[PDB]
Amino acid sequence: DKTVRWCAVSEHEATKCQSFRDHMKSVIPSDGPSVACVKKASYLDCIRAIAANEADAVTLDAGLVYDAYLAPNNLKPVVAEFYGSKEDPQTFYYAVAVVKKDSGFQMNQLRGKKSCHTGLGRSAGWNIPIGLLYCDLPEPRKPLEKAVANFFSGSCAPCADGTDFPQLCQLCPGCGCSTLNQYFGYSGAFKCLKDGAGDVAFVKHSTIFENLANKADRDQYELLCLDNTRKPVDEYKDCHLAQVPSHTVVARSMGGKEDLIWELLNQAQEHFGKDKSKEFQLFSSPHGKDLLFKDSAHGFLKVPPRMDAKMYLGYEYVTAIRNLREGTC
Ligand SMILES: [Fe+3]
Repeated sequence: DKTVRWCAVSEHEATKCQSFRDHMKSVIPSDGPSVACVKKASYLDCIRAIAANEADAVTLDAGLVYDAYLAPNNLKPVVAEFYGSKEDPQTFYYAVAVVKKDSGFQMNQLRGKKSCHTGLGRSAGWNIPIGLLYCDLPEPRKPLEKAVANFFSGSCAPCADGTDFPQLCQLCPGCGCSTLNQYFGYSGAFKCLKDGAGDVAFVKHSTIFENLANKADRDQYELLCLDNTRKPVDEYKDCHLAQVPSHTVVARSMGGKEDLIWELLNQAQEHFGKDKSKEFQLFSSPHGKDLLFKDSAHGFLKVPPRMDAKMYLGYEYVTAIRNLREGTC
């Protein structure tokens, strides 16, 4: 029955957030939940802000959910996105490696190629791919960024430190950590491949379909499978790197307004969910892709009482992330 300060990362999400606020004002009764928009430069500033009681919520890729839980932030997942459809809700998605047809190389031949990542620490764009190549990277493997920059002959790893790891922003100077960087996120990583800046793009299964509407254009891209073979992009179920947890909304563990967050999102998905309204769309926008929430999401599911980041992500996934920051071969 009160205000939820949503954290928007940069200008594009801020605009979508303002529209979200305005439309909710015209559908929700005077005594219903409302939205306020707090603009920050990166997802990292959003995490600090929430922990500092400057904002209340933000949606994060699962990989980033782990960081959010560590002290002194101690945020917890309260609401998760679900994909697929309302009839068959999927609380996970597939991480894939997209390349152009006949580029002439397999998964075990990535050394020296140029890579495009959605962002440092994210599930599909970093943790899965780098987790699988870990023992392929040259030594020392510490720091991780260092060895990654030496494996590929140039890449775009948004949010990485370009001062110490220049090679990680060769394809996107500055390694901007928001949509101001044309190569940020799923669709940014895809564009990086499409434009020809990189040789491979680590994204999710729906990315190409979200960007190329003619099957004729998609037939010019393939997927790299673990068994060093290539398959068409429609065959991701038989050619993916891993299954990762859906993105989730995080909030403070104390005075986190988790009840209001859910009330707001549940009502938001009622009035503005998929195909629900002509005035405003929660899972789409003319100002960009994957703003505030992923375009591929179909709705929200409440997370069980007091579930911590570790239990939510699962031991397996949480294992991989640890093995990446410590890792041995
Ligand atoms: Fe993701």
